[PDB]
Amino acid sequence: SYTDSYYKGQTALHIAIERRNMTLVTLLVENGADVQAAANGDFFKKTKGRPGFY
Amino acid sequence: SYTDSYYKGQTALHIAIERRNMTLVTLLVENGADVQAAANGDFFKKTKGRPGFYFGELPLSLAACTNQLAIVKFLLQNSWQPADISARDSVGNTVLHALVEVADNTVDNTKFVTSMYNEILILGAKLHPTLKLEEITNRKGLTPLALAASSGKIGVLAYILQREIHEPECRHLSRKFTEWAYGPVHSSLYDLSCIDTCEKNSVLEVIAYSSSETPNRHDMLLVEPLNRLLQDKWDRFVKRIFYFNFFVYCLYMIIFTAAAYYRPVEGLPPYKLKNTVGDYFRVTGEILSVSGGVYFFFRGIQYFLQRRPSLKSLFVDSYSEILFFVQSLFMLVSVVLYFSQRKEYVASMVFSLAMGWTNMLYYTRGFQQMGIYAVMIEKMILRDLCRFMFVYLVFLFGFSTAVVTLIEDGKYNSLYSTCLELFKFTIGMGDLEFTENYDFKAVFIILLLAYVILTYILLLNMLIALMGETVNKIAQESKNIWKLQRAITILDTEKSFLKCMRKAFRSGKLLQVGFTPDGKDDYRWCFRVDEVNWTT
Ligand SMILES: C=C(C)[C@]12C[C@@H](C)[C@@]34O[C@](Cc5ccccc5)(O[C@@H]1[C@@H]3C=C(COC(=O)Cc1ccc(O)c(OC)c1)C[C@]1(O)C(=O)C(C)=C[C@@H]41)O2
Ligand SMILES: CNC[C@@H](O)[C@H](O)[C@H](O)[C@@H](O)CO
Repeated sequence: SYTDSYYKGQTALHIAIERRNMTLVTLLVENGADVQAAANGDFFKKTKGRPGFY
Repeated sequence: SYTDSYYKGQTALHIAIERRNMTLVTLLVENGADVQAAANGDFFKKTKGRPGFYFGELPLSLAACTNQLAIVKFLLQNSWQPADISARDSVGNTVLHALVEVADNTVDNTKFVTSMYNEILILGAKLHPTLKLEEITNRKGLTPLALAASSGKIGVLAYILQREIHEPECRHLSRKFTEWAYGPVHSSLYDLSCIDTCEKNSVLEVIAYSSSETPNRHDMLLVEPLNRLLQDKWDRFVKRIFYFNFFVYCLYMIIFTAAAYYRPVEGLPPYKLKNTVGDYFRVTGEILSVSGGVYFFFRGIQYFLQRRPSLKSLFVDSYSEILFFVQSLFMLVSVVLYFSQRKEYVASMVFSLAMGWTNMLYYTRGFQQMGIYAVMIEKMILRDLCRFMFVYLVFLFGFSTAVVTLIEDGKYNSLYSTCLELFKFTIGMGDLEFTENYDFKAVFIILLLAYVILTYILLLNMLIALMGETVNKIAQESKNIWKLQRAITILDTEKSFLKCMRKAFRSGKLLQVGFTPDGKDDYRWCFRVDEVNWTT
C-alpha cells in the first residue's frame, strides 16, 4: 500500500473500484484482498482547507 | 496589384484565398506567385476611424484568419513557393498575432480560432522543430499570449494557459501536464512561464496595469492558474507585508496628528526649540511627518514615470496614487511656508492631515467585505458628482445673480453670502426670515420658493437616485473587484520590495517531457494545482 501522509492505506482494491473494473475487483477479492482496509490518508479524509476525496 | 492608398498591396492570391478558391490559389502558386506579398493598404491595416479588415497583411495569415486549413497546409508545404511560418507584418504581428487579433470571445470564433492556432502550431513543430513561434514579439513587444491578455481575449487565454496536447512528438508545446486523476479530484502542473517572471512584460502585469477599457479585465483573473497563483502569493508572504505596511502607516498618521495638535501659537515660524522634553518630541514628530511626505512624493513620481498614464484615463485609473501624491504636495507646501516665515503653513498642514486620514480607506481595498466602500466612493466622486456639478452650478449661479440683482443693500446684497445661503437651502439649512422692509418682497419669496423646489426637492433627489443606482450596481460586483485589487497589490509589493531579493518562484524547477526536438530536456518552473469536479 501507499505509506505517505496523503494516500495512507490505499491498496489495489480501492484503485480497481475507482476505475470501475469489476473483473479486477473480482480477481483481487479472489486472490485474498482485504475488503475492510482503511484508506485514511490526508487525501481521503474530510477537510476544509485542502482538496480531497472523502 | 492595387497601387492606391487604400488597397495597397492587394494581389490575386489574396483575392483567391478570400474567395475560398482553392483551385485558383493552387494555380497561382504553381505559376510563381509571391506568397509573402504585403497587403498594406489603409483598408488592410489596424485602424479606429475607418472600417477595415486587418488580417496580418499576408496570404498565410489571410488563410488562417478565414478558417481554411487546406490553404495553410498548401502554402507552408508546397514546393513551388513555401510560405514563411515566422513572417512578420509591418506591425510585427505573425499569423498567431493575427489570429489573436481577430478574436471576439464568441463561441464559433473561439472554436475555429483555437483550432487554427493549434494546427498552425503543430505544423510549425513538424516543419521547424527548432522554431518557437510563441516567443516572437510584435512591434509593441507583445507575444501572442501578452497580446491576448492585453486585448481581453478570454477564449484565447482559456485555451493557451491550460493547453494540453495528447499527441507524441509535440508534447513540448503543451503548457498543462496532468500528474494524476482520482474520482472527483485531479492534480496537474501548469507551465507558469512568462506569468510571474518574464523580463519583458508578463501576463499579470498586462492584466493588472491595463487601461480599464478591457471588456473582461476582471474575468481574466478567474482563469485557474492565475487565481491559484494570486492566492498562493497572498498567503505565502504578501499578506504579512501588507499588514505591516498598514500598521506603519497608522503609526505615521498618529505621530503626524499628535505633532500637528501641539503646534506652537506664536507668530513668525520657524520656532526656536527649548531645552525641554516637549519640544524634542514635537520636532521629532515634525521630522517624521516631513519624511513621510517626501517618501510619498518620490513614490508618486516613480509611479507616474513607470506607467506614463494618459490624461483621459489619468483619474479613471490611478485614483489612489493621485490622492497620496496630493497629500505629499500639501506637506511639502507646508514645509516651504514654514521655513518662509509665514503662518499660512498651518492651512496647508491641516489639509494634508485631513487627507492623511481619509486615504486610510485605500487599505480597505483587498478585503472582501470592506473593499467595496472605497470603490463606491471613488466611482461616485468621479462619475456622478463630476457631471452633476455643472447642472447645479448653472442653477446656483442663475438664482444667486437674480437675487443679488433684486436686493438693494440688505444681507443678501453680496455674491458670497447669497451663494452660501442658497447652498444651505440645497441641503436644508435655511433661515427664511421674511421680517424685512425692502420692496419687491413678493418677487424675492417667489424666487426663493422656486429655487427651493428646484434644488431641495427636484435636483437633489435626482442626484440621490443616480448615486443609488451606482451603489446598487456594484454591490454584487464586489467578488471580482476584490480579486483585481488583490492582484494589483501583490504585483506592486513584489515589484518594489526594497531588499533586492526576488525569490518569488512558486514551485520546483521541474522537468515535464525530457524529450525536446533536440537532445535537451526543458525545466520550466511548473506549478502544481489540484482541482475538484463532481461531474458524472
Ligand atoms: C484631487 C481630488 C480628486 C480631490 C482631493 C480632495 C480635495 C478631495 O476632494 C475632491 C473633490 C471633492 C471635494 C469635496 C467633496 C467631494 C469631492 O475629491 C478628491 C478628494 C476626495 C476625498 C474623498 O475621497 C475618499 O473617500 C478617500 C478615498 C477613497 C477611496 C480611495 O481609494 C482612496 O485612496 C487613497 C481614498 C478626500 C479629500 O481629499 C479630502 O480629505 C478633502 C479635504 C477633500 C477631498 O478633490
Ligand atoms: C435656521 N433654519 C433651520 C431650521 O429651520 C431647521 O431646519 C429646523 O429648526 C430643524 O431642522 C432643527 O431645528
